[PDB]
Amino acid sequence: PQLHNGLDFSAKVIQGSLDSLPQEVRKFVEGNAQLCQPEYIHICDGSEEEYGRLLAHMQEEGVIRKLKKYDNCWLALTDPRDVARIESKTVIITQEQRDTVPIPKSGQSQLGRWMSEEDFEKAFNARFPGCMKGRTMYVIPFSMGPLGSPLAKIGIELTDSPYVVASMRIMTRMGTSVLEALGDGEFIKCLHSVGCPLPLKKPLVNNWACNPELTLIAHLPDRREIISFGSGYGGNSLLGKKCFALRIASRLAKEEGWLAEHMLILGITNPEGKKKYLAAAFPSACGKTNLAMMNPTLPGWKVECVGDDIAWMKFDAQGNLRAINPENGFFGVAPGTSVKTNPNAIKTIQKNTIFTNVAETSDGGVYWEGIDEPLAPGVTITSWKNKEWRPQDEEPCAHPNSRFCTPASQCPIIDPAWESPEGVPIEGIIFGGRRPAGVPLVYEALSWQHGVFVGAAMRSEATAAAEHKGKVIMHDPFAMRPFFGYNFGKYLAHWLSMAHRPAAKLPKIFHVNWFRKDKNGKFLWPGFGENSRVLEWMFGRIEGEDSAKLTPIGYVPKEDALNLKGLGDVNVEELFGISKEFWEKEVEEIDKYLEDQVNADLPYEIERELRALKQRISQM
Ligand SMILES: Nc1nc2c(ncn2[C@@H]2O[C@H](COP(=O)(O)OP(=O)(O)O)[C@@H](O)[C@H]2O)c(=O)[nH]1
Ligand SMILES: [Mn+2]
Ligand SMILES: [Mn+2]
Ligand SMILES: [Mn+2]
Repeated sequence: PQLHNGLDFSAKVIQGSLDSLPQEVRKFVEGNAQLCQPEYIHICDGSEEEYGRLLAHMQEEGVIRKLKKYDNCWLALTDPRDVARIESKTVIITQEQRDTVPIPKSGQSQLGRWMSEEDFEKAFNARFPGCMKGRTMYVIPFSMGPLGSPLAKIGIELTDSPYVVASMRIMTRMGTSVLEALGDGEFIKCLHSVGCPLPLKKPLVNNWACNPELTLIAHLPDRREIISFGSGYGGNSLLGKKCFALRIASRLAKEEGWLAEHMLILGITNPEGKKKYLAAAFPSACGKTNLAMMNPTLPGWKVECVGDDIAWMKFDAQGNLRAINPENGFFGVAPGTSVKTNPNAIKTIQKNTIFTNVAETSDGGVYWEGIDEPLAPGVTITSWKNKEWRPQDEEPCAHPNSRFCTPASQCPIIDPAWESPEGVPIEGIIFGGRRPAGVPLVYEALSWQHGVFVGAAMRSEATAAAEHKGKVIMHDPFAMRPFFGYNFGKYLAHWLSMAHRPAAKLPKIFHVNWFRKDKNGKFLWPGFGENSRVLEWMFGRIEGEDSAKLTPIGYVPKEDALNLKGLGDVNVEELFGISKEFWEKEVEEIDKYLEDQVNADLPYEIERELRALKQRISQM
């Protein structure tokens, strides 16, 4: 016991019991309760009633609105400063700096931000003492991946924001059963605070609590802890998504020998009755969600969805590379999602969905740019800035990074094996980014080493996901630039090593580019549902059909290899053109980038592929 009673927080528990919590679980709660000083402690159980009283509270507090037009849908407008995933204030703390990033040969590193325990201890004590003063601390027990699944991991998130608690219920498997499964096992320690203790010294915008000045998202892989402060928007507050399942998981996978990757997983079936699973890694806002729920334009072809952001993969006993979706919902970009682009999306977000920073229509509906849908006469739109918006203004009605949060189970084309703990065998890996010119529509890798190189050499123009602005093409190897959990050189090594495992069935590797333009500035490829035609060519190359043409960068489709029926007017000349003048400069940037950023931790095989390609391009 104790001498007085300053350490027994039982009297503050409004739901739950610290006596029912596992040993090292209760210590984690009480320790931080002492440090953050919350007014109440709410031990979540994930029940439908709990989710009810949670929404009502947020509504009576002025945080979220009800979209009367649809079944149980809610809007939320955030502070205009807390609108995206802050990549500049995301740090990983390890003892030695090399464990996190390779030491640059010259300038600063682009593959992560490292911070010492000394620097972090000072910044921590300047943020968390008393940050939950007057708020409720929610104890979220959640599971990444199916319960009882092998590659499944359990985490405890503490937060003072009911906006996180509700999202986590959509995005993860959160409740009481997750507590009884953990028992005395190991768990990830997640801590989150909006940084607005009461009384409010800073007036809030749109009733959105957040402290932008002090925002910090820190990772301590050595301690299995994630500590986020100030922000409360998606990737910053859903600690089980980017912080856990990608950064922390990547280090665990390296240690244990599996893979945690920023990739979608889709299964595709052909008219003959054969079905194959593919995985695609694209940067943020570049095509993953639209592709994972694609409505294909080719007859007799079916595409089911397993996940659209994170994949955990590992070689099974038979040498098959199996993958699972550790997430439980979809956290996609709203703008551009219309009945014509992503029709499967429209069928899912119509219920139990939490929209954030999208526009509201006066009849209780949602509206965003590119929705391609006429509104009824007399229907008025309120933008995400909570202002009466007309199409005559320049301000877009919905924020570019505005999101929807819908459960995966509601998807009409949900794969009947996405909850399967055994996973799905992966027979192909797809890379690509937003390349406005130069890169052909699709090509195939020449070997496992070349393929790993293709992903190391990914580049794309700056989209609207982090804080990058302008039409600048930057490097994003494996679409994982903002999510590397350890040294990128050893990351590359970890991938090349999969070729050494016994009886391994390595998948093919492809690179696509939907975003090529002409001299005028027009997309040479329709895309979206028409991308099914490039999936048909990949399905055949996996079966081993001779429809490829060797080129200085990889196998490209033969003449008359693509099912282009229904178009014909498409310019194949410029869509597959491979200019020497372009690739001679591309390798020059890829060379300078790898020599400077990866420096001494660059495996030799990747440099061998760089040389091999540099040569084949000069021989033209
Ligand atoms: N031109 C073209 N644009 C696309 C295609 N797929 C998606 N987009 C655009 O890319 C944006 C983001 O797509 P999304 O799938 O949400 O990217 P994600 O961040 O990987 O999930 C959308 O607003 C679309 O307008 C495509 O095949 N072609
Ligand atoms: Mn997505
Ligand atoms: Mn993502
Ligand atoms: Mn090797």
